[PDB]
Amino acid sequence: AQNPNCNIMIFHPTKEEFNDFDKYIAYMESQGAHRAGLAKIIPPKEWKARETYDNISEILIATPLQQVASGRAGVFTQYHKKKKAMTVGEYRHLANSKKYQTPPHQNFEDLERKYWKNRIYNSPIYGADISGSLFDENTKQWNLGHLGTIQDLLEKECGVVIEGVNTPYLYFGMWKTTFAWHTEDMDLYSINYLHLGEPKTWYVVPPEHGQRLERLARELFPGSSRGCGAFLRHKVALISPTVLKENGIPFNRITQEAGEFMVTFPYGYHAGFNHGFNCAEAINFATPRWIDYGKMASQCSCGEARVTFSMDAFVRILQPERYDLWKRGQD
Ligand SMILES: O=C(O)CNC(=O)C(=O)O
Ligand SMILES: [Mg+2]
Ligand code: NI
Ligand SMILES: [Zn+2]
Repeated sequence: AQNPNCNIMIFHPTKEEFNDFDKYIAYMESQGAHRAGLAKIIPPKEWKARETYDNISEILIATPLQQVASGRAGVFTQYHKKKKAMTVGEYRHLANSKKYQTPPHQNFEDLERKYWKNRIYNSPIYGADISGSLFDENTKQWNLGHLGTIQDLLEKECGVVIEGVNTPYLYFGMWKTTFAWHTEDMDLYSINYLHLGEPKTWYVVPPEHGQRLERLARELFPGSSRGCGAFLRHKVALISPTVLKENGIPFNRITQEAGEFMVTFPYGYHAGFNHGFNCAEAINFATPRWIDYGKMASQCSCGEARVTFSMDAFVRILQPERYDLWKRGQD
């Protein structure tokens, strides 16, 4: 079995190997990359997502989210308070202000220490889930706006034609902005490209050990667990690496820098934070190997998780028994 310790693998495709997205994902899995839950892909040196970022300040963040924490430093939840719209130019200025800017630090490890020590005492503002793309239309390789759609993959594998579309989303982050422990909707893959700015640190649990993380989460967030049998779908709970180590949960960590892709694999729980002002783009995708994960994916039916139009069909076709109850949650 390849990669039996479930380490995060890093890949350096040639420009030739960068032509066929599906084939390269299948290559990575042949080397065991999926066992980690997360892989890094460094694009060939000849490749670029677009010519410059010089003209992005007029993008609108219509609903910036202030991420308010509750709990203790290593075990907390966050809630998203909606703020007034601002442009990316305004947001970048805010990120760079004395109140919100990255503190002086020695290196990534020192910054990670400061994050876990101090995150809960601040409320950084996150521009999340903004439909759109920063890939130039002329970028032909690994253009997250030109991937084959999950609906087409389901059709190719299973023969069923369904409604729905699949488009990318932009994330504008600042110091301490945080992504809570989650898997993707319907335990899909995700791909994330860090277009610009400061790094993003990731933590990941191997898919084969995901239930260990869930069990811990039920112990650490006991009221949330009683309210919903899939409450990590709410995307609000954080557990530090120290806490994960104290409870024996297998995980890995890696820092993504500007110009790098990360791929999350089905049922790979991940969480992380941004080091300073940055802009990422991400999208879900599927492969044939995903189908069985989609069939087994947990679902939130308490009504909190409230997700896209396109997830309807996935639940309807892959999880017909659940469909009824899940849709009660979504209405
Ligand atoms: O970058 C972020 O804030 C969150 N991204 C992801 O969870 C992802 O790409 O799957
Ligand atoms: Mg602009
Ligand atoms: Ni994700
Ligand atoms: Zn729920």
